[PDB]
Amino acid sequence: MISLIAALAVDRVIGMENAMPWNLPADLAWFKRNTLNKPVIMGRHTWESIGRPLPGRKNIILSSQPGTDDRVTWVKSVDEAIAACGDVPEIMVIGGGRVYEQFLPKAQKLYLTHIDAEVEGDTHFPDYEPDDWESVFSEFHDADAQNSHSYCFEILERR
Ligand SMILES: NC(=O)c1ccc[n+]([C@@H]2O[C@H](COP(=O)([O-])OP(=O)(O)OC[C@H]3O[C@@H](n4cnc5c(N)ncnc54)[C@H](OP(=O)(O)O)[C@@H]3O)[C@@H](O)[C@H]2O)c1
Ligand SMILES: Nc1nc(=O)c2nc(CNc3ccc(C(=O)N[C@@H](CCC(=O)O)C(=O)O)cc3)cnc2[nH]1
Ligand SMILES: [Mn+2]
Ligand SMILES: [Mn+2]
Ligand SMILES: [Mn+2]
Repeated sequence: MISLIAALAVDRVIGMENAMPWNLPADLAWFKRNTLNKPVIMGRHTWESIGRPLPGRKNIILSSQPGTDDRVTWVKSVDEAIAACGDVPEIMVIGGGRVYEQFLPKAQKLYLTHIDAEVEGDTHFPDYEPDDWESVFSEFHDADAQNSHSYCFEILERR
């Protein structure tokens, strides 16, 4: 099973200038809980944005060019990325925009955080078709001293 996890600001913005400009510790904690002990697939730009391997996860990087760091696994195609994960119950695709586009048709589950923030951005989450997806979990949180925007954790499963 392939799942996508992402945090979306208004208008599906996910990034600007190879960064995420907001800071929502509660959402990073949610990201860690839902990805720990699973393989994570990311594109090369997202690897450069994170800047280090994510501990406790098999890190698989998509790039058309040879890898430059043996602490992670480098692959050259979507099919190779999937194969490099082995026989696991759940593969997590962690972006960015161009990677999410390619894996969306193959995904059974989306873990989405909707952030009440307006962000100028240059990268968006793919338009998906709402009729294809059932919301099975949602949890709203107001802003607090640690998280400066309200946010909504949602899990959707392909119908
Ligand atoms: N809010 C969130 O949830 C979230 C999550 C992740 C990322 N982001 C943001 O998203 C932005 C980065 O997204 P992006 O769309 O620019 O880039 P990306 O999807 O992270 O990376 C694109 C790169 O991945 C490689 N790639 C993708 N598909 C491939 C394929 N089929 N075969 C081989 N290589 C492939 C290519 O690398 P080469 O050029 O080396 O061939 C391509 O240039 C940043 O702003 C980041 O902060 C946000
Ligand atoms: N919901 C969601 N939020 C995100 O921030 C997110 N980020 C990415 C890609 N970028 C990043 C950037 C930083 C870290 C990071 O530092 N993660 C630590 C945080 C642990 C914690 O704060 O509790 C990790 O171990 O996962 C992960 C992914 C992909 N999907 C996402 N999905
Ligand atoms: Mn092929
Ligand atoms: Mn197999
Ligand atoms: Mn806000």
